[PDB]
Amino acid sequence: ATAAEIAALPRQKVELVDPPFVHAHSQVAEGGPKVVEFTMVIEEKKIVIDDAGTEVHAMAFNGTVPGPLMVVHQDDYLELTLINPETNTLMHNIDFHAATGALGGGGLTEINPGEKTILRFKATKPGVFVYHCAPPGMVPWAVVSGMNGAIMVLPREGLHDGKGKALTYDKIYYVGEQDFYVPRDENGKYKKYEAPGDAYEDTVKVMRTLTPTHVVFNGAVGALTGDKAMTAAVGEKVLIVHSQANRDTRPHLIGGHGDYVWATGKFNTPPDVDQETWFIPGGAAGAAFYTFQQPGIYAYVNHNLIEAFELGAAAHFKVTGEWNDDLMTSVLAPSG
Amino acid sequence: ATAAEIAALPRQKVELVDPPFVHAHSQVAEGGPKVVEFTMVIEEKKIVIDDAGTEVHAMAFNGTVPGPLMVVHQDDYLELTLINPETNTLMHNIDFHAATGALGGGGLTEINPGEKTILRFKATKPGVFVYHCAPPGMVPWAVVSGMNGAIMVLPREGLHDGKGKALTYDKIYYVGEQDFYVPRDENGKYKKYEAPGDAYEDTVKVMRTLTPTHVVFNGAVGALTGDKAMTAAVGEKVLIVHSQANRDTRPHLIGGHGDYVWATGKFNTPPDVDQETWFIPGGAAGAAFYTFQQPGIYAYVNHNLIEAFELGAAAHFKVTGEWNDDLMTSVLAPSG
Amino acid sequence: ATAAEIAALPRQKVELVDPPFVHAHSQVAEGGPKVVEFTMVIEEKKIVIDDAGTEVHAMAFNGTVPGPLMVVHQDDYLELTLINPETNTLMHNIDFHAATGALGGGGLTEINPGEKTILRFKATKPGVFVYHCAPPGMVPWAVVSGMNGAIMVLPREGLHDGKGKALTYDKIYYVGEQDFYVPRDENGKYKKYEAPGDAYEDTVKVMRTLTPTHVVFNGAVGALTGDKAMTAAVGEKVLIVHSQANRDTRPHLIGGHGDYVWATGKFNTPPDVDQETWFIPGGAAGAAFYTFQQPGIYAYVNHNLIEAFELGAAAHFKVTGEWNDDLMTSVLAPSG
Ligand SMILES: [Cl-]
Ligand SMILES: [Cl-]
Ligand SMILES: [Cl-]
Ligand SMILES: [Cu+2]
Ligand SMILES: [Cu+2]
Ligand SMILES: [Cu+2]
Ligand SMILES: [Cu+2]
Ligand SMILES: [Cu+2]
Ligand SMILES: [Cu+2]
Repeated sequence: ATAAEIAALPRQKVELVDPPFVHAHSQVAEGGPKVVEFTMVIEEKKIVIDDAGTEVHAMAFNGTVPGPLMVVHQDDYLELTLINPETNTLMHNIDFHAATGALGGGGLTEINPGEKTILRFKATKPGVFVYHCAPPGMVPWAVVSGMNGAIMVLPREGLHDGKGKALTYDKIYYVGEQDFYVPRDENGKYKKYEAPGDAYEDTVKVMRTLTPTHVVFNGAVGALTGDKAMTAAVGEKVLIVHSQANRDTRPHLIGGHGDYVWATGKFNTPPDVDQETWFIPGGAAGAAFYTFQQPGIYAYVNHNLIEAFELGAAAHFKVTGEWNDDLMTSVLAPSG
Repeated sequence: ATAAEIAALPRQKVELVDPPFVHAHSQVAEGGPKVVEFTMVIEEKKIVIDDAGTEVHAMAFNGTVPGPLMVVHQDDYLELTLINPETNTLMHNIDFHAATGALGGGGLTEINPGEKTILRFKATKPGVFVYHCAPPGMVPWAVVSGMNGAIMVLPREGLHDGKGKALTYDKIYYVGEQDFYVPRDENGKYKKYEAPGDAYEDTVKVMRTLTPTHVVFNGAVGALTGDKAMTAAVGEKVLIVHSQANRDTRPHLIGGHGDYVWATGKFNTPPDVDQETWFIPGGAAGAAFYTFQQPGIYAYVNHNLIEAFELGAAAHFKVTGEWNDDLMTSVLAPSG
Repeated sequence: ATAAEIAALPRQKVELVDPPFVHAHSQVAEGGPKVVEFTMVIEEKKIVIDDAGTEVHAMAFNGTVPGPLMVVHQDDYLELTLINPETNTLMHNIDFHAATGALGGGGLTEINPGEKTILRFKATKPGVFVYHCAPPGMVPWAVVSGMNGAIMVLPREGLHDGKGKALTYDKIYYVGEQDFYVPRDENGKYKKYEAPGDAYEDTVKVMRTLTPTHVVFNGAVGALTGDKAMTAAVGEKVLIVHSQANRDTRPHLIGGHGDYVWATGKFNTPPDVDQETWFIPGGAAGAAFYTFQQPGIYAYVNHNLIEAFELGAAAHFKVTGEWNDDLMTSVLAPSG
């Protein structure tokens, strides 16, 4: 399309919401291509990641880890207004894995504190994709400080299974998984710092061990549990988008499955089916579609169980509805 | 199906056999849906995992690491009587990744020493699936102490390739891969403990490094070698089921291939073909089908070669038959 | 085929070229099945792998890390003359994952210094496959010392997408990724050794941590960046063959995608499409086809960003051509 043709397309301003929730959108595109507008303000802030009060100096898109999920449809244009407040101390930018050219946009969006930029790219490929800050010379540090999220580029006709039958979800959640590398002192205690740059050297040494001290969802151990457990009901169809910008993960819904899983996160690649545990390589997003059939509490984890239960990679789903004895029943309850 | 309909179904009691062998079964289902009955007694026991004599306090289903492979067909019911003898010291349960609800059955099977329980679930999805103990609060420790295995839910019409052609194996083996985390003393020598509880803290510290000290098949370095090597003949079709309940693995048959590999372990997901090395993420089972074409000794390994040859993840196949010089021939033997 | 028919096939000698470049070949097979002859001399040599003068005693097929890409077509035979000069100190051999029997050829090619051997095998399965040295008892050390490469067995009719449409590349590159494990003294300085054998004990200790000190492309940090960046032009179709003989990797083209990716490296397995980041397990090769659409400098990395930017797994592509503002444009450049 020409510059004139793009200029004539309708524009739609979207208001982002904090993960794991996802902003309002329509699965099947309502109309022709549009320029979908988003704005995100970058916030460098301290976040507490465990119950021991361990801190991380987060580099957060929109003030959250992960950054919010942006939803558009194939061949719409995504126009991001990115803002770096004068209150921040570092230059930041953004690389959309969904975009084509200039390092995903990173090369055209480098803004110092007190600056902003507007980047527009055509969402030519359908799927879920990671986005993350990538300042030259400081790439992994930015990413493992939490500056990453994902976007979903839906097919204009919504999702479909491998045979073309439509797959329509009732709810959608976005789980951003983060590997953190927190320095420790000689007594095995996590260190705290008064400035982001103060922890750089120490953090890089831990990063080089390729062994995270924490692996969490939505920025902290137990974040998506209790007041933040995700919800659903028996019979409801749920899409779970999961991203990991720097390290591999293997999601698993304990007590359920991934009925259809686009493990590579790309919708033109047929989804795997009846999955117990799927795999998403570091640097990517994936999506699983599941219809709940049993009520109760479910855990959703990275299935290296040490990472899930020792390091923090576990979330919960509270599901309502009637129990199905045909699917599962306790013939004899635990007894002598 | 109603309670009445299920109660009317025929029942078949199956006797389990120790891995890598698999109990007798039919690839194509004989008759309509059945309630297939299995019984397993849990044994907390000391096992030796290497030639030096390293000991692990194993938590073992049916007394073996991995637990035995249970085989049923899609839409049969798997009814497990699980027994935790009073001689044990910990509470145990079972999570079948093939099951739907109550954390895979984990929430309905918590039995203390001196108790038993009978769980029944409908095997609604075809494929190989991991099962493992998961006591709230000590999940990874239970699993990396060996309390995991797998089941196979065969399609009622047996296996087929991705295009509808029948794939009938002549024999099947179940390779359970286990990552162990054994504490060491200041000399770098593995420690031994009186009771399993004594090793908990030291073991959790090793687990947190995400670096196992041993990665083995059938519970110990070299377990599937020598007089315990697997066997086949030129022309024989073999299905190799492989599971890893906690950590990724990348199986490879040295000297062969994976002709058809359901890398995700799910039979409704078309298998990859002509594989050199496949990948099974932690928390899943996979299966590879191969027709041997050359005689001789083969090694079957996790292809991170350090894990295979330094940590223990290597098995052997002894294969009888005639050498095929068309497929391979030494034109010039090693010479000056 | 009869013995006479095999003997009657044409024999063709091919001159190899050093990675990342690939020797002359045709995508669609020219003529019928042939015995393609290659010769490689093994070189044990000290190489510097980083900007701090760190050394490794490389075990190098044809003198390079990785060894060169050999290209044949399905049902051709690959006949390799392998030479181990008397000036080397170790026994070497070769295991072609593309081959069937005798541990991929390793059991028939064990040559001591001063010996040579000629192995012939029929390339029955299409795809890119790893090859590597595998001396019994020292397999991982040989592989992680750089003695590995890959071959490509093209379908006789060239490559095709999942719908059968032809995929013809304009350029092809081979990126071999190597995990190195270099010993350090108590001060953290990498150690140097007089002879290869001298480093064995110390190196295996580093290998058991499963944590590489360096992860590089083409044998050294920065080998494929700067003036050694790979090249392309907007509109050009490029095939990127990538291998990792011992450890997992997750390739990503920063600013681009993998339009068609045979992630398992096998051409009879349909390629994934529109990939952001693909996954190649240790012990395998994969291939990605992409048509460049934007000019500029691109980075191609292992997307565990710590491995890419701290450990060395980052390459560059320098692409010429006209910028496409439809695909991407800076609506508002970075400004106050
Ligand atoms: Cl940053
Ligand atoms: Cl246990
Ligand atoms: Cl070697
Ligand atoms: Cu940033
Ligand atoms: Cu990236
Ligand atoms: Cu248990
Ligand atoms: Cu599990
Ligand atoms: Cu060698
Ligand atoms: Cu190999």
